[PDB]
Amino acid sequence: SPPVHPFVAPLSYLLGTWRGQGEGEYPTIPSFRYGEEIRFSHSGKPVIAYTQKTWKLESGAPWLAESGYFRPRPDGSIEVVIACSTGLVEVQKGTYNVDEQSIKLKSDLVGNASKVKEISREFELVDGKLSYVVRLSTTTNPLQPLLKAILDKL
Amino acid sequence: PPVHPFVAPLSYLLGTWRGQGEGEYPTIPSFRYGEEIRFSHSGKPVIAYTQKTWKLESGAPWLAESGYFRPRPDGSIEVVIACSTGLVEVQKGTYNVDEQSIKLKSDLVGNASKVKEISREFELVDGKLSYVVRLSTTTNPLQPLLKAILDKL
Repeated sequence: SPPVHPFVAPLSYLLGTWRGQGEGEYPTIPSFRYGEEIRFSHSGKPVIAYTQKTWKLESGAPWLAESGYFRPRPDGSIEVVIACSTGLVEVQKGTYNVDEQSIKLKSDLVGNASKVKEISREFELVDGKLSYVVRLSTTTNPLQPLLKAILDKL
Repeated sequence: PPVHPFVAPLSYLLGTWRGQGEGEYPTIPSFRYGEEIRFSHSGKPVIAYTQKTWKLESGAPWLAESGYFRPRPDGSIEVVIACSTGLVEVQKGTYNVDEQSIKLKSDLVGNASKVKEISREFELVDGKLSYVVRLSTTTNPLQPLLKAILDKL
């Protein structure tokens, strides 16, 4: 109930809880589905808190989780910092587009994962639903899609 | 779910802690803050950590951080933290069941060009959670920055 800070207001469409499912595929793995829930919340500051958890679609058993903070600026730039339950950290930097309701991020740092070279994350509201693509590049492989999901707002 | 065996030795952390701290550093004039930390789990060998601080006078939200504690049965532990200020940390160290303590030093501080290292040491004293955070910057040696004491709710 504190007001959305003017710096966060252009991203106010994110605030709430989203739940849906994703798909992971990478040249290394065989392809898999997962349930996902993301919550974007705030406390009146110029940051949005992000928390996410995934689960195996059929058993319901908890899978992974991550959490962090989205820091939009009014020039349209944004940095996002994320810690993952696997022990990875990321600093993502990029831009947001108000007209298109999208966010395009590429990793400036991937921490504590030597096999990982870059991670990119793009969000886009499509038909009222929050969608994303995560791309990963490794010491083995080029930057390519890894995870895609579309989630409904609760 | 039940506590994972890797998590069991640190199960004393699980729940919500509330108290206050004080920060001081040769460049910063001394300041106090309120703080609340929540340690939780979902049966995996990982504890989720979320923290917030506020101004004592006004109750105004101040800073927040969140991440994960990953204890292993050799007594090692890795902690990954992302901060509302735009920092990330990978902290590595040990926990000691006897001394009820966790001692961590950063392997990595990300996105903060003048912060060089951060160490975080927790101890349960008399049932309260106490910690010390030490910081080194480009121009100041590693030394204490934050000290806090929290009561379990």
